[PDB]
Amino acid sequence: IFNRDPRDHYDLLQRLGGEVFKARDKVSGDLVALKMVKMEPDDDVSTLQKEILILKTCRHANIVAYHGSYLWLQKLWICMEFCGAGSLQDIYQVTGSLSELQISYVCREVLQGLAYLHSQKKIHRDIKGANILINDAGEVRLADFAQIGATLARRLAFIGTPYWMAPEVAAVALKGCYNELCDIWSLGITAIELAELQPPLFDVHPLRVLFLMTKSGYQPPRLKEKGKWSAAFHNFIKVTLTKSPKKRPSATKMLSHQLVSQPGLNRGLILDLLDKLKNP
Ligand SMILES: Cc1cccc(F)c1-c1cc2c(cnn2-c2ccc(N3CCN(C)CC3)cc2)cc1C#N
Repeated sequence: IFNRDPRDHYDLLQRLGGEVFKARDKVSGDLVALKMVKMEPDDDVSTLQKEILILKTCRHANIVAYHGSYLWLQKLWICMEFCGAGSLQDIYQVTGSLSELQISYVCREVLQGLAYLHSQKKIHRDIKGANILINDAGEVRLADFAQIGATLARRLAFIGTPYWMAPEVAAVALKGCYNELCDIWSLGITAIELAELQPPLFDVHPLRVLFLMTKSGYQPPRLKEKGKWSAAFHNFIKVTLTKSPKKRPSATKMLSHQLVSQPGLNRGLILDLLDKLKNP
């Protein structure tokens, strides 16, 4: 983590949403994304060092490249590879729902990133449309993977108060005790999201959604229209949304599934999508 004004090395161009910036390298000419974070009272950047070193050693085509961080004037600027189409959520809010094939390509590319992340003993944890970014070439990039500020404040005010927590609580509070196969589940939900513009139960209260998942006789969600999709896509959803982690398949096992291993899946499918965005 570097320790100077990133304006020295980069030129700001425009705000995007939520304060992420379009920017260009003054020397290299490469476009970048700068994710900025305010840091007021008693934030410590040195507690994000194990999570930055996870993000730095991630070197894969389907992961957003990390380029370095900048602490300056009580602000943390995280620099990254720019994806000019935004997230799949940004796109589908204009385009409407994705075709099965477009979803199939997305799922394979996401699976490829997850396979890589899992082989390194890393877990993504927040797989959804908003974190699947798309470049102008129609390639698929997973975004950064929480432990800071008002977010880390709120999250623990739930589990307990940190100074009074036991080690077993602490362990759960930081990491969740759960495994890589959680991302496989999250992908299955994302495939429904892309298909239907919302995940299952988006009109239901989040806590009740969580509660029901723990109850006996729980049924994992499904695609709403049966006839719109192939049996292969219905199977992809069945299998990713396996209730038990013990029986849910791995990312590499999922790359053998008909839906993602079928021929003719490539970035052209998303080039159609980005054309549709421009002409909606
Ligand atoms: C996902 C995310 C959540 C929260 C904070 C964040 F910084 C990011 C985030 C956003 C990112 C990138 C890399 N590129 N972009 C990016 C670029 C342009 C656009 N726009 C939207 C409006 N359109 C009209 C044009 C296209 C959207 C997103 C990396 C992260 C990370 N990590």
